[PDB]
Amino acid sequence: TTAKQAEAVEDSDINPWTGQRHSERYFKILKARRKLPVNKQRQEFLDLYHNNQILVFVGETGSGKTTQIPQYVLYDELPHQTGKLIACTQPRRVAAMSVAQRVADELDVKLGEEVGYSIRFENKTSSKTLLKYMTDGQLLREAMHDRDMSRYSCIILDEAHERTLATDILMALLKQLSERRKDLKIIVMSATLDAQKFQSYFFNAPLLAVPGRTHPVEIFYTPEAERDYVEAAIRTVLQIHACEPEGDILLFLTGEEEIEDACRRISLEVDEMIRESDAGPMSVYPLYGTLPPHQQQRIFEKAPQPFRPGGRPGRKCIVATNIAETSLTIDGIVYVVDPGFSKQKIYNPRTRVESLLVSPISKASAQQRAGRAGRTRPGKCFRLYTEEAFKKELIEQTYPEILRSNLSNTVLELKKLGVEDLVHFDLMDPPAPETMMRALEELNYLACLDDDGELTPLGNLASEFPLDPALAVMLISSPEFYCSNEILSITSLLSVPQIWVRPANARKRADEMKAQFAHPDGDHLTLLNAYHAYKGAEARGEDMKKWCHEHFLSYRHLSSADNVRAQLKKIMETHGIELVSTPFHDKNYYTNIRRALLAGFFMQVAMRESSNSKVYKTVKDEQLVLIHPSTTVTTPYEWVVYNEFVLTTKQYVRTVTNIRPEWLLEIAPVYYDLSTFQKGEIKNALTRVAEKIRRQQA
RNA sequence: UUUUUUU
Ligand SMILES: Nc1ncnc2c1ncn2[C@@H]1O[C@H](COP(=O)(O)OP(=O)(O)O)[C@@H](O)[C@H]1O
Ligand SMILES: C[As](C)(=O)[O-]
Ligand code: BEF
Ligand SMILES: [Mg+2]
Repeated sequence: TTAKQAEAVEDSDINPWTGQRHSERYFKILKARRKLPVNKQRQEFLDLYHNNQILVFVGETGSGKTTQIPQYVLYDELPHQTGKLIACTQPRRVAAMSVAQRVADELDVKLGEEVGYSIRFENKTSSKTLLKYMTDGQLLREAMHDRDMSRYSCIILDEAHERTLATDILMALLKQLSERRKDLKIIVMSATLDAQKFQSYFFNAPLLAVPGRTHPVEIFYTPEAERDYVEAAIRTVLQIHACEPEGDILLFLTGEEEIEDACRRISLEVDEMIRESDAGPMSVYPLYGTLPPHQQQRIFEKAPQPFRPGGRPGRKCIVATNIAETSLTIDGIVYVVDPGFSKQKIYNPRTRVESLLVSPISKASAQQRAGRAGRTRPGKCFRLYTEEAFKKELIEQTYPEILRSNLSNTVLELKKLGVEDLVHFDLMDPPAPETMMRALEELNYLACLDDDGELTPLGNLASEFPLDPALAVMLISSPEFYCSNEILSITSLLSVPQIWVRPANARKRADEMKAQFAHPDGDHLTLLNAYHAYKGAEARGEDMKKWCHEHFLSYRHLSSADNVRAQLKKIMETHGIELVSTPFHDKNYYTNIRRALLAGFFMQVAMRESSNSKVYKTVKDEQLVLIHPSTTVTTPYEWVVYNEFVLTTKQYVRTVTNIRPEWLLEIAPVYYDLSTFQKGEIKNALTRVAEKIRRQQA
C-alpha cells in the first residue's frame, strides 16, 4: 500500500498477475521506468489517492502519467483483489490501442487479458481484465446502460484539456456520481491543463504536480511568417532528411487529402534525392482517423537501414492529423514539424449549421505536438511560425467542443443518462441557452422528447444507436415503409465518408463509372445501387480491392460501412425492430425508400425558389442554397430532402433526393402544420398541396 | 469541390 512495498512486489521473480515468471525484458523496462519523473513522487501520489476521492494530476509530456499511474493504482488494490476495473480514457483510438500494448509489456502480461483496451468494433478485454484503456466515447456509451458505472472502482480521465463532448459529459456525470459512490476514485490527468479550473470544478480537489522532464525538446521558430504551410512543411521534412543526423520525423497536417498529397510529393522528392544525391531511404506513413487500425499501427514500424555501411541514415516520416497530437509514444522520433494548423469544428446558432474550418491551433496543442518528441531521446520541434506569433497570436487553449457543436445528440444522451434538470446540470462550460433550446425543439419534433422534455420510448430507443437522432429515428421508423433493410444499408453509408473516388487524373472516367450506379430520383438510392453491386461482387468471390478500383469506389469506406451495418443490425434485432424488404421489381420499391428518409429528415427539406432557378430554399429558415455539384439527379424536383449541409466558397446542400410535398404533410403533420409557417411562398405552395390532398378525399 | 474526431 506504500511505494516501497509495491516496488518489492515489482522486483519479485514471479508475476503476481499471471502466476508465472517475469521475463528478462520486464526487468529492463522496469529499470527504465523508475527513472521517470512520476516515479519520484509515487508515495506523494499514493497518500493523496488514499485521502481523497477526486485528484488532479499534472506533469510534462513524457512524465509517465498515462502508463505509470494506472499501474500505481493497480498495485494499491493488490492486497485485497477486487472484481472492479480501472478505467483510463483516451481521446483517440490509436492512443488507447498503443498505450494498452505498452502497459501490457510493462506488466509482462499479454494484451487482452490483464491489460486490455476497448474501442468501437474492438473490445480486446476478457474476464481477467483489471486495467482497461478506452476512448471517452466508449466509456460514455457504457454509462448509458450503467449510470453508476458499477464495473469500475477507479476512472482516470486522461488528456482532459481536449474537452471533447464525451469528456465534458463524463466529467459532469462523474462529479455528480462521486456524491453517490464513495468507493469510486477519480483522477484527471493532462500535461496542458487549467489546473485551478479543474480543481474548483471537482469540489476544490487536490493537485499533484510533477516538475521533471525525461528528455529536452529544442523548439525552433521561423524568422518570418510563411503563407503556404504545406510547402513549408514539405521543405522542412526534406531538409531534415538531407542534412540532419538520424531520427524519425512527425509532421502534422490538417486533413486526409492534404496528407495524401504531401506523402506523394515527399516520396517523389526523396526518390530523386536517393537516385541522384546519395540520400538515405525514407519510408512515409500517412496517419488519420479514417484509416483502418491495421494501417494506423504501421507507424510503429522500424525505420529502414542505410543502403550501405557508413551511408546516409534511413529514417521514417509520419504525416498525421492531430490524432497523433496526444498520448502516442512513437519510438525513434526526433523531429516534429508543426505548421500550426488543424481542421476544427465551428457552429452557427443562427443558421443551424456545423462545419469544418482550417484554423490556427492553441498553445496547448502546440506544446502537445512538440511533446511527441523528447520521450525516448532528446528531440527537436520545428514550428513553422514566428516565436512572437506563438506568444501573441495563438490562443492559450482551444474552445470546448460543447461550445462549438450541435447538441441534439448530446442532449438526448443526457436524458438517457437520467439527467433530471438540464438547466442546473453542472457542466464545466455550459453551452449557449439558444443552442440548448434549439436542440430540445429538434428532439421534440422527432418525438424523442415530451412537450415537458421527458424521454419518449422512441427517444429511449434512438439513444441506443451510434447515430444522430434524425438518422436514428429514420432507421427505427423504417419498417413502417417496408424497407428497413435498405434504410439500414443507406444509414450505414451515411455514417462513413464519401464512397465515390474522383482523382484529378481521371475525373471524367470516374463520373463515367459512377453513372452506371446513378439513380434519377436521388443520391441515397445511388448509394444503395453502389452498395448492392459491391456486395454482389463480394458474394460472387471477386476480390473487392481491384473491383473498387475499376469502379472508382472506396474499398476503405465501403468496408467501414459494413462494420457499421453489422453493428446497427445487431442493435435492431436486439430491440425487436423488424427487418423487412420490398421486392425489387415492385412499383413502390423506390418510393418507399424515399418516403422512409423523410421519417427522420423532414426538417431538412428545400423548395426550388422559382421555375427555372437552381437556387433552393430550406423550409422554415428559408436559407438560400445550391445543390452540391456531385449530385446524381440531372433534373431535380421542386422539393428535395438533403442529408448534410456543406460550406465551400458557396453554400450547398448535399446528397439530395427528389420528394413530393404531400409526403411532408403525411409523415410529419406537426412540424408541417401551416399555422407555424409564416408569410412565405413555401407556405403558399404547401397550402395548395394540402387543399389538393383534401380534394383527393372524394 | 473530402471526414477534424468519436460512438
Ligand atoms: N511504446 C513505448 N516505447 C518506448 N518507451 C515508451 C513507450 N511508451 C512510453 N514510453 C516511455 O515512458 C514514458 C512515459 O510515457 P507516458 O506515460 O505515455 O507519458 P505521459 O502520459 O506523461 O505523456 C515516455 O516518455 C517514454 O520514455
Ligand atoms: C496563423 As499561424 C499558426 O502561422 O501563427
Ligand atoms: F502527456 Be503525455 F505525453 F500523454
Ligand atoms: Mg499520456
